Amino acid sequence: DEARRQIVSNALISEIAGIVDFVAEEQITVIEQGIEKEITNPLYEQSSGIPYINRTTNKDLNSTMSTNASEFINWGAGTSTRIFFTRKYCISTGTQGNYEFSKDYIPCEEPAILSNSDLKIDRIDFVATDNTVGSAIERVDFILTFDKSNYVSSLEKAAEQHSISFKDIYVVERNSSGAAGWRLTTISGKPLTFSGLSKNIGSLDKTKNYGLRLSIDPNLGKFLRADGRVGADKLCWNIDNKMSGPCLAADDSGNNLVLTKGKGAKSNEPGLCWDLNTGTSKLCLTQIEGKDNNDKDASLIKLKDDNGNPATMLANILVEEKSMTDSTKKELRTIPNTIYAAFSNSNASDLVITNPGNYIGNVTSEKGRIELNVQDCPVSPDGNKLHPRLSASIASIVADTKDSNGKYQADFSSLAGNRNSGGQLGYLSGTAIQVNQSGSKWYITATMGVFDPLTNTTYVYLNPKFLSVNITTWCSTEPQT
Amino acid sequence: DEARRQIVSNALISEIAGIVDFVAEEQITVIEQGIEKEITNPLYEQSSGIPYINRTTNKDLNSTMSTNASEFINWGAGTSTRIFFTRKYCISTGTQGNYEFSKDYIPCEEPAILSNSDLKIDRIDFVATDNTVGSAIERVDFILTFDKSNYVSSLEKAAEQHSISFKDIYVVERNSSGAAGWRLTTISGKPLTFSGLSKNIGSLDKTKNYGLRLSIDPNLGKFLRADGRVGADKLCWNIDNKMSGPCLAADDSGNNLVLTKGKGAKSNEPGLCWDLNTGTSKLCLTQIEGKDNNDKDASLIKLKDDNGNPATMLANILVEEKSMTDSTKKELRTIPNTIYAAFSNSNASDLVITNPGNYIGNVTSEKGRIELNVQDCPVSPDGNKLHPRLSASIASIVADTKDSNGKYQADFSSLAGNRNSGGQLGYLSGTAIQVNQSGSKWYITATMGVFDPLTNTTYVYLNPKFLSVNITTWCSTEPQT
Amino acid sequence: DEARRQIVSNALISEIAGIVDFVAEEQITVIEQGIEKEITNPLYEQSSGIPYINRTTNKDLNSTMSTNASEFINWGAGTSTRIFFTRKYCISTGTQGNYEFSKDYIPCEEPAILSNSDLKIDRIDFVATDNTVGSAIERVDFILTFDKSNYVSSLEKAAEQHSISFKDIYVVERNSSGAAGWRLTTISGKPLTFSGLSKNIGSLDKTKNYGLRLSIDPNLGKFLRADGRVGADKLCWNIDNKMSGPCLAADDSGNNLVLTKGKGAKSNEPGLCWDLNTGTSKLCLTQIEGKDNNDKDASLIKLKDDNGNPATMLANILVEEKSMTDSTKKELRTIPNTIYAAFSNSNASDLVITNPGNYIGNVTSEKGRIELNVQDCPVSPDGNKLHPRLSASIASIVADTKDSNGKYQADFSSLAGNRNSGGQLGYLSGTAIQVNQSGSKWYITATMGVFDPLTNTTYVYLNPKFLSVNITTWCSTEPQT
Repeated sequence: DEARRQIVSNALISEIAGIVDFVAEEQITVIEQGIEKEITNPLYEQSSGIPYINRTTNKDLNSTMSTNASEFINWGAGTSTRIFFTRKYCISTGTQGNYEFSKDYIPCEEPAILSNSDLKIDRIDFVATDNTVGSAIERVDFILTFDKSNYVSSLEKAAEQHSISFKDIYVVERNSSGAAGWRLTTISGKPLTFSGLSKNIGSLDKTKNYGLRLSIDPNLGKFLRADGRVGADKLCWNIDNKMSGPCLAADDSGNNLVLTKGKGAKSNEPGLCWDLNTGTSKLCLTQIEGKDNNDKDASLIKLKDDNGNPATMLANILVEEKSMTDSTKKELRTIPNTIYAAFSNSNASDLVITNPGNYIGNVTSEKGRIELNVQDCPVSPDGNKLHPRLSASIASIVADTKDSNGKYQADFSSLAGNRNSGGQLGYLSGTAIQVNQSGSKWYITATMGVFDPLTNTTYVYLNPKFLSVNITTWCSTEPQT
Repeated sequence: DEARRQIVSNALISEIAGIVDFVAEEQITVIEQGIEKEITNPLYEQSSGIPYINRTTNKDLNSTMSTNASEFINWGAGTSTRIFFTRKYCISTGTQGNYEFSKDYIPCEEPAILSNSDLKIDRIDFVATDNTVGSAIERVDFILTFDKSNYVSSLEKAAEQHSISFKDIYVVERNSSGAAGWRLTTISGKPLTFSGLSKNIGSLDKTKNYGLRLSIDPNLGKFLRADGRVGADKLCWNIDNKMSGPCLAADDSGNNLVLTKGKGAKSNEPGLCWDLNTGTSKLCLTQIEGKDNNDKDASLIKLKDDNGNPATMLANILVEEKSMTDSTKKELRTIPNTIYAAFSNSNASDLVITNPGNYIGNVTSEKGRIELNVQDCPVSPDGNKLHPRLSASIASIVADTKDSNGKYQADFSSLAGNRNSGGQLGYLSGTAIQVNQSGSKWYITATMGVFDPLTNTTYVYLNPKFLSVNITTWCSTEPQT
Repeated sequence: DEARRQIVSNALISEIAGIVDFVAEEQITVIEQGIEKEITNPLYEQSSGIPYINRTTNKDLNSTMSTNASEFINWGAGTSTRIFFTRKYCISTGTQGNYEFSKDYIPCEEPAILSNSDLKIDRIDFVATDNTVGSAIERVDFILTFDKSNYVSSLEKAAEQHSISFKDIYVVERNSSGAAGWRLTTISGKPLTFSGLSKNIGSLDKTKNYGLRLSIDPNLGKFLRADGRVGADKLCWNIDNKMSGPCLAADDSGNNLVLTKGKGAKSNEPGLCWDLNTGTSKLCLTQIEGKDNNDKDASLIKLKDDNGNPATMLANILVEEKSMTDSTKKELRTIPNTIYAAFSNSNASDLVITNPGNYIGNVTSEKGRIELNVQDCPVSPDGNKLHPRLSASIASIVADTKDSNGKYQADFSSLAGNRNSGGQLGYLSGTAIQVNQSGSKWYITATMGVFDPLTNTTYVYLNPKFLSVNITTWCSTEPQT
């Protein structure tokens, strides 16, 4: 059953990857007196004891495997070896292991499936680069015992899922059941690699007990590469010769890189910054603490200079909110613009609608109208069509009437001078302000009703200079009238 | 001609860098069954054949060069060697090469200039670190044949443009024209490096054919450095022991770092995030799909929490848009503020302008005026001077008149209580609202015309408490009146 | 005194780290003809002279130390050695050193404290990996002379503050005062490491002069690691095989990562970008030059596409500014929304307030009112409670009166059709518009005063369809009325 073999293989590879990870750290983080401390890996201390100082010397894959139990490392049932590669406080009272690793390289408890699986790790060989005590390790060999090729495929699959690979795979054999009995299987004196196995399966003495030796190069993929072919678990930056700066790491989604504070931060406010190095502050997008509308803990981003003053972003902004009507639909809007403008009819012939009862509005063409180009809306997500919007609010309005010379003196075309001509005022009936649009233009027009008490005459004015408005323009998922 | 030699040198260095890149990848990406797969480089497989398993053993730069064609690799015209270092599908039907590399290390076709240039690669030596089959390679030597010092300068120039350097450069010679004939040129038994060449050019036997051996250390600059002195082509992050997270790489401008999704993303929405790790969501700036105003494909950035709700940025915002007037000029604006305020004249002596025909406005000093500090505008690009802006729109307005006690009861100073005092109302003539500014203050003032029908009296009021406005403030490249 | 010993140890470690940094750069940056140039470190040139080519060959920590002054490097007072590891232009006229390093590995002047401290560097051994001239260096040994264990603790403390560690520490001795006299102290022929020192202090011949040999592995922590355990000083990206792209480095706070332009940038506008790779522009947040409100040099961030057009961010925005009142307090606001709406009373029975003098407003329940859900405010920093805000500005208003059929024809419910029904207009007295709120609702109501000249009748209208408003909604630290 492939499924069964895959589960065994996944557990085997997890063990293998963890042991290799440990070998690949010459400096390790442990807990002493309740705090993290860097120490030399006991593997690489001249004064360490068994099993940390154990080395084999078969640098050539084809050379004789060690037969000496002080050189190879016995593994699995009946051995105590696991305690030296797992945390001291795997149990509350502490094991005989001397190191509280800050992380687990391998689980405290051996994976359950491996307690009686057909394939188990029987022995580990730390191949030394030289003959010194605590020597560097240039290869890690795992001898897997078969409890009597399908497995190689599932092992390779598990390996590729774990960012490791096998330097090679050899067939090994022993005459009995001892860890010291293992030796390379040979064909005419030539050690048998798995690649040569299909061809030579016929001459394989069935009296032997067989196994596989899996070789891992602990330095392969250990370092980040100029060509980018090795992934980073994280990357942290230095300050003053210490790894005290911010860190970047991926979350589980595959989309996000996450910035967190460095150990050197007196405050917890991670920031991504830009610097021109041309004499002014760098600008940072920084995460700071805040509170939500229910006074619950939250955070936000702040764009700031080094004095902590807000800085500027040039961008189109969309804001999303629940519709304030009975709708629970969400709506989008942009930042508005505001324009001050008066209508522009000035003389009686343009201003006065002489038969207002019969008059029909031609807003696209009326004299004195306010006309504007329809804005282009910015990009929106999905899903959500934005409409150009325009509103007009009254800014000044007077019931002007003809003066002695039959002229209208009130004029609101310039906000700074609206009071400058008082006008001859009648009684206001009010104003109707209409906004219309084509595909490309906004049309804003207005009528005003005025009673002239001097002549007892009722007037309707079209687009008068003595009516001005503040025009608001924006884009929204909420449509225009 | 330098220009000619530089072009040859650029092509030579490109070939060299590509071969070295290949050597420096023990694990490579190939295409099999239409998909990318990681395999061991055939250079480092015990079962590979010629030319992948070819090694020389001259680790010392001064030791004898190989004379054995199964050790060195013959290169160039008359050899088939290029097919093993180029893609199988360099031609549609496939070459005899067995590997479809996912990328080209060197071009399918040898650079045209090198077909008959004065300087060509004649032979390549993969110097083995040990005597095993598929041994690691600690040096790559390129023997360049001269078809009869200027070139060394252009070679070094080309090398520096390609992030590689020469471990050393030796003069080599042969008596005839065979690739196996090359040997180190010597001066009194001492192999001649290019640095020693100027001094010893005189004793150089003119009967020989000469060449240069260029040595490259494939591990030099291979890995990213703690001190930052090696550039990254890209950097990708891991998830669960796989290189499945997001990637960062530069675009061609030299200004931009670009974030793209990882192979593990179920969606394509790359994000840069901040995390306080204090119990609430991380915040992400994420790129999502959208549509532009013409319904064409586009994208945008979304600041969101892990529930996908928009999050908050504290910042000054500038928005750019085409002027909605006939101008095609672009304009900038900021986010406005809104303020509710009533004018504040309450009693008759302050309110009534007794000789309105003669009265001249003193807006900087008039009682009841609305006065505000002029805002500071944020930073703007270039190029684009921002002006403080202010507008006022009518929020409530009534034609109040004196009551029995000669008082004005209408009062709009508090929006929540505007209807609370009805007032004794006359007929409205309207209002003129003016906005003025000094360098530091905004002045908002107003006159209102009212006819009192009870006493048949016409009034002009100054800055009345029964006129209120919504004041909008913002900054813009569009100037104030 | 610990404090004294710590200061000596800090200076010793600084010297050590700098020398090791130099050893760890095979390619170095120097200044020649006024510009930065990469060259091979003189340590690794076959043609270099003393002291660069000096090597010892004791690869085994326990093997005999060199006695040859052309192998070890004499250090300190009486030697000239420092000039070869410091900049040529440590003095203006230039030293006899041949290299202007672009950075100082160690200070021009030896740290003052080390001129007569009890512990000094007496000698340095560059342990060669092989027997070639300019060989790579696999270990750097520093022999520290005691001028007659406390120091080991302070040395280790200084080392951990500098991202370096000791491979080991040995006790050494000499019979006299010569740099060539040093040898490993032994106990029964076994070289004495510091770890064994406590046990064996008793048999230590007091006639000798003692010292400590500190061994550093120059490759330990040299490269960035897949597991993220080595910090980066900086990281720069490549373009076209050159380290020409942008760089990231931490500032001194521990919170910030800073992006700066690459050497390949023709402009100085560093950007962080997102790319979907789905056929449209990548989006970049780019830093550009600008000017502040006083026309002083500044910068800002611009969100743009590859054509340089502003792009879109979906987010909640907070803007901070000084209160424009006498307050110097800062205030926060959000981006407003705008809504056009008319009140909705249409027939006389709803519209006319028949006894307006006695009528009390019931705004939560009045017919024709405008009612909206109160918005939720976004997250705010600290510190700063946001309030929902709402204002209303007049958009159209007419003094409508009953027609022949006793109906009111004026209707502003649709902005695009406000002029469509003219109405029968009286004289406007004005309008009082009130805004109130519960915890969950906004209530907007209005009264209008109108005089009907046809019937000489004075009217007060409630929430009339011939009054419309533009409603602005936003959140602010400035409270609502």
